[PDB]
Amino acid sequence: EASKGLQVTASGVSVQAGDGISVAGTGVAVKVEASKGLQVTSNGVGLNNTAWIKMMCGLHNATFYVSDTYVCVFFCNHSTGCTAYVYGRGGYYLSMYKGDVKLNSVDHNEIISMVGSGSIAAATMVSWKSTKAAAGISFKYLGKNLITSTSHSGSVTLVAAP
Amino acid sequence: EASKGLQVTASGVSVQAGDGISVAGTGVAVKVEASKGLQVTSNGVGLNNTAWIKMMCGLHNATFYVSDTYVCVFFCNHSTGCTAYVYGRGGYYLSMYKGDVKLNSVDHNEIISMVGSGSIAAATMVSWKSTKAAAGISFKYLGKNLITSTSHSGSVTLVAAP
Amino acid sequence: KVEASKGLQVTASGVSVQAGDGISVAGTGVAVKVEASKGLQVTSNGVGLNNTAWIKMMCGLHNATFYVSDTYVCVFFCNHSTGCTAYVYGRGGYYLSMYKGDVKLNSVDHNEIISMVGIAAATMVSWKSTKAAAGISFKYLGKNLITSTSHSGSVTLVAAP
Ligand SMILES: [N+]
Repeated sequence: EASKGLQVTASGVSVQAGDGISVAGTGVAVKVEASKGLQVTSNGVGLNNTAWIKMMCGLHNATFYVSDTYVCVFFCNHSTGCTAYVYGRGGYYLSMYKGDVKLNSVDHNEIISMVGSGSIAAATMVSWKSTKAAAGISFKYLGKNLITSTSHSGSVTLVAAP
Repeated sequence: EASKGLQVTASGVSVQAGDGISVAGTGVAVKVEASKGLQVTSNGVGLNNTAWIKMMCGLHNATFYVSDTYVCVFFCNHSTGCTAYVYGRGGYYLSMYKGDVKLNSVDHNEIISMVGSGSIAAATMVSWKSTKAAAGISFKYLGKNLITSTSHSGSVTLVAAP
Repeated sequence: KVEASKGLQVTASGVSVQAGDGISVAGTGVAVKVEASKGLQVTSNGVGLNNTAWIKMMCGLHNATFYVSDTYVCVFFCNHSTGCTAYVYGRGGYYLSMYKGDVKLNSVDHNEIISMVGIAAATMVSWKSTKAAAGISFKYLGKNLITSTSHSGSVTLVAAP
């Protein structure tokens, strides 16, 4: 007869799926939970290409984020507003100029930066004294780079942490 | 005949558990290794909520760390002492002032920071010339933020990297 | 003789477990199959992250297509415009020096650096007209805050995982 891991029903003998496992006519497979950073293909189980977002939200204890080709931002609500930790992507960094980082269309307050040559400075922590991060709120920013004078003007919306 | 994936005892045919798999009367499940960043629920396999710690320890090749609601820090022992890489959490950052970062009650020797307006500065690397990181000793710090002038005097105990 | 259903298959060798995505089936039993290049491992203790998964995470963070890593520094390179810009993290207590001749890609000196302030530690480094590619050289000087050690290193670029 059948015992551990197998079961008998009207359909005959089958493999009984437990936690992390799917059983179908396509075989016994690993089941990955959506939004927890893994994928599974015919090559096997692995990290997906956005697992790093969950990691950075954990790092900063952020509850909302944005990510596009040129910047990502991890927002923490505290006191009367929000402070976010910024990482450049694709070669870009985030401008620290007065009008260049808006949350819910509100201009930022204090920024902490890293420093380049001349007047170059890259925003790494950005705060809004009286504006909160929330899902669906707009984030409008200007990114810059060190090769050309091109400014990247992006408008995206906040997403809840995974 | 029962063949690959199955095993036979006097009690019948069962699924044989290989690496990463557990088999019980309740079925075939994924087995995750405790300290390696994954979890398994009825919803499937995923990263757990502290996998980011392993990632950051790997990033800096750190052997000890701390994490609380205000800050996390990753320590590398080298020469006669140690150097730590600092990340703010929850919107906070670490004061870089002379008496504001202690390891085992010893004041730091050197700090590298990111810079804000006026005297605002956030510690990003902190070094002690002759104090070693080890599990069970205290890290004391002053957390601050960009919205209010409130400070948090914190104390958190070092833990071995996972 | 047999009435087999989901998860099982029957061949001339008998009834066996049918392997789907993420599963391997052998005489040693049913095991998890990890995609070895995507940061996971499987041992007798179970499935977990391997010790280079952090590199995949950091390439994702910066959308980098090449990197270097040694025990003193890691760098994540993004090709854009006519050149390359890289994001820099210290390792082992070290940091990347920001002097003019201290950071070369394919033997070419950088054009711009962004840094943290101490002493200064480079966090972003850029080359106007040099591209990142696998196998080319990254030559740098690493420093630390305890001693005056000058680590002159040369390391080779690796394709992002
Ligand atoms: N990470």
